[PDB]
Amino acid sequence: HHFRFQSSDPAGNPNFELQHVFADKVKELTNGEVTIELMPVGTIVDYKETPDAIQAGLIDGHITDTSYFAGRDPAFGLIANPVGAWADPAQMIDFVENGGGKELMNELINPYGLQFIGVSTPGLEAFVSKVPLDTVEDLKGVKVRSPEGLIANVFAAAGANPVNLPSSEVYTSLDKGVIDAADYSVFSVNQDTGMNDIAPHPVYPGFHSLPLVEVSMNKQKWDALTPELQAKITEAQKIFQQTQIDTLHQRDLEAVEAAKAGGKITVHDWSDEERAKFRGIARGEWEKVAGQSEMAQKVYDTLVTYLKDKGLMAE
Ligand SMILES: [Zn+2]
Ligand SMILES: [Zn+2]
Ligand SMILES: [Zn+2]
Ligand SMILES: [Zn+2]
Ligand SMILES: [Zn+2]
Ligand SMILES: [Zn+2]
Ligand SMILES: [Zn+2]
Ligand SMILES: [Zn+2]
Ligand SMILES: [Zn+2]
Ligand SMILES: [Zn+2]
Repeated sequence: HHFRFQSSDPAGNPNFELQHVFADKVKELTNGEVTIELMPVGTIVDYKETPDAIQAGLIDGHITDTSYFAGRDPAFGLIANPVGAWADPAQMIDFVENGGGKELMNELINPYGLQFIGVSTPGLEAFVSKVPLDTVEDLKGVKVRSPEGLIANVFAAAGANPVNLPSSEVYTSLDKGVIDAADYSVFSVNQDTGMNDIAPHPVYPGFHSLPLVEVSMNKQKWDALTPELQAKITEAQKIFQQTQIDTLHQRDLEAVEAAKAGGKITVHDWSDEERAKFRGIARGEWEKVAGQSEMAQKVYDTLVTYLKDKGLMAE
């Protein structure tokens, strides 16, 4: 079997490169009986149309940002990045693999002719801040660069003042005082960009943005495989997932070490209690999204049940 998968990332991009692990491990684990051809974003079709292309047989799968499909159903946006839910990728991965998330993903994408194989992420983002934030209360009044939608709405619910800016304007806007803090990227990027130098109170691990990248394929083709090959492909995906998370973690740790060694940057790790408080604020916004569709309510119910059960949110 030879299956062509389209990525949401371009050639060159470090996450695209990490995705080679999925293809390589599928070939290794199946001793060649299944091969994956990994294609950069836009090779065969538009990044928002990969589901269509998969069910049609034009490509066989994708590795992509599930938030791209929020237009189909708000549930997609909510499950892809339930702002504030996670303090580490392991939490989200456990939610998917053992807490009902994978079943939700298949309920969402089987109707499009896709089988959800497994989850990955480009990383839990770190927060950029010029002002010292150790509690949720510290967010009140802070001008925070926030993407439109659930991220901005959660920061507003926390009493912050969201500001809408392109990524390329964040650095100068901090310097000029237009913003005091920002959503940007993972710590290693924030650090490399000089963000933490001009805004010397980052929060790491971050507390608000952890995007879900799905690995999914044509469900008819999936269903035609033997159990042992399905298990090997799921295994390959898990290996890719773990290699990606560990690689991201190491790069962040490198950057944090450099930040701390300079003696000026204070890296704040919010307590479990403060993170649980942030979940509670965010939950009010998740619930608004939950009311927008049946599947969004199901995502909300499953997520909140998981968080309460794990002691991550007030019972
Ligand atoms: Zn404080
Ligand atoms: Zn971000
Ligand atoms: Zn670097
Ligand atoms: Zn500097
Ligand atoms: Zn076969
Ligand atoms: Zn690690
Ligand atoms: Zn080091
Ligand atoms: Zn911690
Ligand atoms: Zn506290
Ligand atoms: Zn439990």
